[PDB]
Amino acid sequence: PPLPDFPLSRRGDILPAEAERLRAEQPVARVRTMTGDEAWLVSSYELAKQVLEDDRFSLKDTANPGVPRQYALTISAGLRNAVMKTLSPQADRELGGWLEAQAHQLLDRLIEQGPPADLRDGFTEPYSAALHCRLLGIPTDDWRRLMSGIDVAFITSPRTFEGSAVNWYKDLGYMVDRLNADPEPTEGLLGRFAELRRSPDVSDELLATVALSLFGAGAVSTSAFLQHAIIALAQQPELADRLRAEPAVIGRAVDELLRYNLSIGDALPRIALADVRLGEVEIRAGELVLVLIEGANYDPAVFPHPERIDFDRESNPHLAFGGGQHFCPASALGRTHAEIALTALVEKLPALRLALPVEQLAWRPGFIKRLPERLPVLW
Amino acid sequence: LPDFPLSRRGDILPAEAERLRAEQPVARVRTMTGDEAWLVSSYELAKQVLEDDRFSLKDTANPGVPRQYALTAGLRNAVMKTLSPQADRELGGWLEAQAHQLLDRLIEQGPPADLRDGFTEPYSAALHCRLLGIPTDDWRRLMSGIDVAFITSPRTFEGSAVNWYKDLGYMVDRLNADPEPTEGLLGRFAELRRSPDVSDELLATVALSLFGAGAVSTSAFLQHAIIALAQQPELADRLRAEPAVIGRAVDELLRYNLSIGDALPRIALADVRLGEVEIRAGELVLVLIEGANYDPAVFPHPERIDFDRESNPHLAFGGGQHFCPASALGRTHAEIALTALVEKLPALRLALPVEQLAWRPGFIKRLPERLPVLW
Ligand code: HEM
Ligand code: HEM
Ligand SMILES: Nc1ncnc2[nH]cnc12
Ligand SMILES: Nc1ncnc2[nH]cnc12
Repeated sequence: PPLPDFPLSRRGDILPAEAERLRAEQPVARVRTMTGDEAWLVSSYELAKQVLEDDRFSLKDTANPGVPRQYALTISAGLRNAVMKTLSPQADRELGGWLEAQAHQLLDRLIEQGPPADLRDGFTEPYSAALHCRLLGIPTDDWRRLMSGIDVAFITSPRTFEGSAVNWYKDLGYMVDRLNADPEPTEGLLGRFAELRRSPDVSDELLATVALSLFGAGAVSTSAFLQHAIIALAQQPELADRLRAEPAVIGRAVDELLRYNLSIGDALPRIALADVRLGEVEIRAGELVLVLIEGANYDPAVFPHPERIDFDRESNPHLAFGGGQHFCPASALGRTHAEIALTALVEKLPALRLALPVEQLAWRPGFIKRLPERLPVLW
Repeated sequence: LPDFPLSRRGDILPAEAERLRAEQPVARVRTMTGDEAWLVSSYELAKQVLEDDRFSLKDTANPGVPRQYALTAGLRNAVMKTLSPQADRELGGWLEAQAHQLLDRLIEQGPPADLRDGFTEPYSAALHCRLLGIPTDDWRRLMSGIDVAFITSPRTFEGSAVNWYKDLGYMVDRLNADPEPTEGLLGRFAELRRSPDVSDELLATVALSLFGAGAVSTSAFLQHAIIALAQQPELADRLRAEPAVIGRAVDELLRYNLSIGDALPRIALADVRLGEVEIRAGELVLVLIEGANYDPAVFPHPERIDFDRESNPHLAFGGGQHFCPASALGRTHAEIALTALVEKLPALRLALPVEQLAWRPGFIKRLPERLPVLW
């Protein structure tokens, strides 16, 4: 038979039809990823939340040689604490007001130049960069170069491409350099890392690998989610009116946008460490399982009228940060990051709308996120 | 009815235009507005429309004529003296300076880099800022308005006018700066209104639509030039071995380039027999440059970049009355860029398979969204 292809659609302003048809007809389906390998696409909420919590489905092993891949790869010590005190909003008391300031300078720059403007280049991208620069404790001077490296880092490619490794070691280098500076870094994950290799009980390259992969994962995540948040806010201006009128609903509203957003454009991958029956399908050890977040978060068995943005849902047990052992360790930084972004957004640009019909946004191909290459708006 | 636009993928000639030219060099097509149009796709018939004044360009912007996409005095002296090769004695060395900083910046950081944001875009803005005598300070804002100005839409869209009047406003400001502008088309403009024998609106209009057309035409072309050099390294080796062949190369590259994503529009004023087709007065005629510049009747083995062609009378700069008044600048801008490129990054190559470059939709030009290269 002909197998379904994965990924589904770079267009992210409606749920792809295919996601719905899969979850309905075959919530576990053998699909053909872009590398040519075959994997199992889990597209319903019950079975998705199962794979994320069942630890016989491993993440680490997706990086092993010769296991099947959805796309080619592009890349222990008590460091955990340094990470987790970096990822608590309660370990940077100043974070919230600073981000509020960041978001307002960016927006005031745009207001002074006047509409239209690209909200990716002029807002989501410098903003997502500034937060992660603070998280690492590096200056926001090279944010364009840094976000540019992300443009290569999270390319999704059928085969391995040179330049992914050159790009890796290029920014690996930049990180190692911020870390070994002559006024040695205090402040930030890097500041926490310097203190760490002075204590008496880990390589600089390993240290930089963490700061990099962290700066990469969160910037690309929060900038993509923020653009999808914004497109929602422009297409459905009633939602902005809701926030201007009722500032307190910002968190629940971000919570729904998280569920509704189509910024994730790969699936969450796992390798089966043992035969498991999942649904009506015997999955064999060593096969690949791809957890399709939008399939789960649009599942009508758990969320009524999933196609409709709704801030007043009784219950919202969505999977936008994943589940299980590998849940996002920055869920709240993400959440905080977006709430402040958007509260500022609706105060400053209350007339916010797209500069042209939605159908004519350019959706980026070949990337880990679905995102519009430019986000032109009016206000 | 066949459909126009042809393809957003600009790394080969769209197989369709080859079928069109071979079978119907003047075929009726369906534009994205849903209007109907005559697509002229062979060299001889393309040249015919471009030199037959009865095929009008101005009347393409007329109300309620058919459209391929939504619309978005003593001045001749000021313009042509700004676009003339021998009118900025230092322009050449300054461009090479720009080219060299931009490339040196990228060598400092290391590969990979994006030659669009990092090279073609600033370079093209730098040239046109100087052309207008304004600082390059806000080139990103300037270039970002190009991103909206030259969108190709089925219907009109609120945001082409706001974007126009936003950037019109910027040019008026530069013009009316209290340290009045000396130098540049703008410095040529202040002088024009202190003469004894034309409004501030129209004056910024000209300066804007010039910065518009030139920066977008030259940045998109340049990136196609680069893609060519990266994919066919032997061509770089040639420009290093024989630097003087840069002129011929920019000419072949111009013939070969696919940056132009629309066709050139005209409105027939009277009925004309063009080819075997009777075009009625008031119908729309779209000249497809890529069809003509790849016509094998005129260019032997058109698919193959050739720096050593005996003759190369291409139409990359148009033809006829409306031939690009800046061909020479264009050529100079491209020659300097590419000389600097093969000397600075001699290993220049794409970071990833060409088939994966993201080609921009819905724009007057075909361009990669990013142009990642290694060296
Ligand atoms: C709104 C933005 C965000 C979204 C939508 C998001 C969502 C996710 C999801 C779904 C995963 C995949 C884990 C899995 O395979 O189950 C993940 C993991 C991860 N992301 Fe996020 N995240 C966001 C914010 C951030 C931020 C701000 C950072 C960086 C500081 C970050 C760091 C990480 C890390 C380190 C992991 C790996 C977790 C593990 O393997 O244990 N992300 N995030
Ligand atoms: C990369 C180089 C360039 C290319 C490929 C190019 C090519 C063309 C083409 C094909 C046309 C259309 C002619 C027609 O409709 O018949 C044109 C005209 C024009 N372009 Fe370019 N050009 C380039 C650079 C420039 C520059 C640097 C400027 C000026 C700043 C410029 C300004 C214009 C103007 C004003 C026209 C209209 C001519 C008229 O209506 O009389 N372009 N160009
Ligand atoms: N590879 C990935 N896929 C989806 N969401 C992510 N968030 C962080 N990394 C991710
Ligand atoms: N609208 C346009 N179409 C094609 N080539 C151009 N060069 C400058 N403007 C152009």
